[PDB]
Amino acid sequence: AQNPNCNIMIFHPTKEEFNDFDKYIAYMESQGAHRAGLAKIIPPKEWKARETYDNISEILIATPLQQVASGRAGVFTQYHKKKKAMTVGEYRHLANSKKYQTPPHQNFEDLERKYWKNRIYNSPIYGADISGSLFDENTKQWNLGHLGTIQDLLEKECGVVIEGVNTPYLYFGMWKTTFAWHTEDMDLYSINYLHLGEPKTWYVVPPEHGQRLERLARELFPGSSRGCGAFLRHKVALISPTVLKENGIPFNRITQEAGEFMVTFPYGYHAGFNHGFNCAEAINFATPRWIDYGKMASQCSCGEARVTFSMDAFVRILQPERYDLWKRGQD
Ligand SMILES: O=C(O)CNC(=O)C(=O)O
Ligand SMILES: [Mg+2]
Ligand code: NI
Ligand SMILES: [Zn+2]
Repeated sequence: AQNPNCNIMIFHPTKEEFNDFDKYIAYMESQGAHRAGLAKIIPPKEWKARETYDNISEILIATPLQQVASGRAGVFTQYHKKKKAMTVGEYRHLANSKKYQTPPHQNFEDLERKYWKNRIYNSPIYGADISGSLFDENTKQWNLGHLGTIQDLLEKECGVVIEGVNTPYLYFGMWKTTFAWHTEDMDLYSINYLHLGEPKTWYVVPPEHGQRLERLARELFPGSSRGCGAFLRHKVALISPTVLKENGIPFNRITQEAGEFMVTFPYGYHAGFNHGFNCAEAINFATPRWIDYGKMASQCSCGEARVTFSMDAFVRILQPERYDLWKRGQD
């Protein structure tokens, strides 16, 4: 069995190996990459996402989210308070202000310590979940706006034609902006490209141990657990690496820098934070190996998780018994 300790693997494809996306994902899995839940891919040195980022400041963040924390430093929830629209140029200036900028630090480890110690005492503003792409249309390799769609994968594997579309999303981050512990909708893959700016630190639980994290989360967030049998789908709970270690939960960590891709694998729980002003782009995708995970994925039916149009068909075809109750949640 490849990668039995479920370590995060880092890949360096050549320009020739960068042509066929599906084939390279299948290669990484042949080496055990999926067992970690997360892999890093460093693009060939010849590749570029686009020529420059000099002209992005007029993108609108229509609903910036202020991430307000509750709890203790290592075990907290966050809620998202909607703020007035601002441009990317306005947001970058805000990120760089004395109130919100990254503090002085020695290295990534010192910054990680400061994040866990101090996150809860601040409310950073995240420009998340913005439909759009920063890949140049002429970039032919690993262009997240040109991937094969999940609807087409389901059709190729299972023969059923379904409605829905699959497009990327932009994330504009600042110091302390946070992504809570989650897997993807329908336990899909995700791919994330850090276009510019400061790094993003990731934490991940191997898929084979995902239920250990769920059981800890039910203990740590007991009212949330009673409210919903899949409350990590709400994407609100944080648990520190210190707490995870104290409770014996297997995980790994890695820092993504500008110019690098990360891939999350089906049912790989992940969480993390931004080091400073940055812009990432991400999209979900599927492979043949996903289908069985999609069939088994938990669902939030309490009504909180409220998700895309395209998830309807996935539930309806892969999870027909759940369909009824899940749609009551969505309506
Ligand atoms: O970058 C973020 O805020 C969150 N991204 C993801 O969870 C992902 O790419 O799967
Ligand atoms: Mg612009
Ligand atoms: Ni994710
Ligand atoms: Zn729920």
